[PDB]
Amino acid sequence: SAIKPDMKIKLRMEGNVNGHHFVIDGDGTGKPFEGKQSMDLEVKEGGPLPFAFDILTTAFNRVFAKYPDNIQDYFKQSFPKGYSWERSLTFEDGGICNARNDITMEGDTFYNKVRFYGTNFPANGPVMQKKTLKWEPATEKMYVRDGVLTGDVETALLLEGNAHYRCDFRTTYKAKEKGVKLPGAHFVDHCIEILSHDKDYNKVKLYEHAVAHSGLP
Repeated sequence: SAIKPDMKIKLRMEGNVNGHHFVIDGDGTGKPFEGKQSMDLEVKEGGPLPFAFDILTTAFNRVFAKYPDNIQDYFKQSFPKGYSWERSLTFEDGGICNARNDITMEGDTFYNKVRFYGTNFPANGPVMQKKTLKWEPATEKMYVRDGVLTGDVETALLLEGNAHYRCDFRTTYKAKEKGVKLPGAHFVDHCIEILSHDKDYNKVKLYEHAVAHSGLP
């Protein structure tokens, strides 16, 4: 395979949430076949961020997912040329985000060109008031809609004061090479955690564990 058991991650995110511009660099490593990745993020411009760092973390690559032999792994078969995704995130108080990633590979390293745009977050809401604690574990439903691999998630962020803040998102995934064969419908379980950070989330260590399954235990 093109994909080694230990891969480096280089990432630049540029974006805008509620008119606040930012640039965030990422350096990390991961184990594509174990579905594990960890990365050091550093805010380069626009810090300290005036919104909950948590809304960005799912934008910071489904190559880092343990796929069983019985499910087509679209993501690992997309290399070395790579793939891109587009995502729309809808929050229960009317917040709406569009994110995309163009993923390429050069030797042992995945390069990530990430864009994140967020709007319509209420000034008094948990995102702009920085009241989020974490994403709850979530299952991504993978299926093909009209020739496009689509991933749906219905999840929530835990807030301070024993409350949840609901988020739905839809991702579309496209291989750069035509004739990478689409998979059957399946699930990917995701856990994402901020392992450490400094005062205003200018430096963040982020971890994700993901596993593909066909539903049954």
